[PDB]
Amino acid sequence: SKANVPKIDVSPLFGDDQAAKMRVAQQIDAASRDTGFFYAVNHGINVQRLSQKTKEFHMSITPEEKWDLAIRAYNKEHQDQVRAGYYLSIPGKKAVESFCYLNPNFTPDHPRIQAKTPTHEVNVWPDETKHPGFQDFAEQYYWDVFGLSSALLKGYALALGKEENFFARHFKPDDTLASVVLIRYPYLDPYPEAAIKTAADGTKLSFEWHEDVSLITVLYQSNVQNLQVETAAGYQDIEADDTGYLINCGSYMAHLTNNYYKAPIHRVKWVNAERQSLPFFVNLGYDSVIDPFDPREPNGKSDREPLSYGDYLQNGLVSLINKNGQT
Ligand SMILES: CC(C)[C@@H](NC(=O)[C@H](CS)NC(=O)CCC[C@H](N)C(=O)O)C(=O)O
Ligand SMILES: [Fe+3]
Repeated sequence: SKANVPKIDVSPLFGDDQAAKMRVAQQIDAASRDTGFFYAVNHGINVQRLSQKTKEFHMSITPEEKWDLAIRAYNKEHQDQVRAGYYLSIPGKKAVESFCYLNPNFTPDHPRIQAKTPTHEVNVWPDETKHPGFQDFAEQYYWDVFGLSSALLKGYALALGKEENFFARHFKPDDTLASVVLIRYPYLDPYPEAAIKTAADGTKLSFEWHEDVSLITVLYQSNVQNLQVETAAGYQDIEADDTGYLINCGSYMAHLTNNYYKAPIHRVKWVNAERQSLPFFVNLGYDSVIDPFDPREPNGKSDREPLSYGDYLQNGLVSLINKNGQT
């Protein structure tokens, strides 16, 4: 019934004790070849303050403000907002709602914003007088979770037999396509039946089976159990831990390693409870290309074609919406 999801102390990945880093890399390897999930602990981020500031924002924002920040799927006036902005709930039909923001260095003068390159957008923010300190807190949080994610990527590189900057050299403050999503899953009475899906095995869900669109995913959630992973023994429950970050690989890592580190298939159960789900999707730059390899082969060669991260991301975000629906 419960999935094997280990707790790994990732503090050595921030320092210079190389043998201690290798012992962390082995734990990452073992979890990646088993269920595909682990919890990162002793990460240094103040997650209680993150949860308090996010709750202050979700509970004070008003309908007027949501329409003013809405993405194109909800507001035809905002044609440049495909990824960044507010994703509304549909009272009586869709329960979840969220706020997505991208790299704070994507300003109006950034070269990729000037060129209108797909997947790059300038962030939108609420009024400062109505939400004092929110934008400054949220931009500082992007850089705090970016620093954690860079330490984790050093661990994945060592686990696969590569030098510690193998993935991190493609993950940079000036051009990362990474995103933060602040998701609110509400308590509702009565709960809308159209917002509850049912799986082939009978489980009630909020989001169906999928693989993630990311290199890795770095997730904080409230203490309410909800995720399941598909293993050889069927779907198993992932326990909650509101002091750590839940980590897993996305389908760009599976392509690069020839499915040695699989992107685990997972889904979200329906739970009638007020809770938070705050993912950071670790994406590389638009032109980043890592040549595919195969760790199970002596010469490390694979028969897969190289794919740029920008091409992967644009087609992956669309495929996920077509399969499981607009969020
Ligand atoms: C489990 C969490 C990761 C969360 N799921 C999600 O966030 C789901 C599935 S991984 N993710 C997505 O739909 C992709 C959001 C991408 C984002 N708009 C962006 O432009 O980069 C949830 O709580 O439902
Ligand atoms: Fe997911």
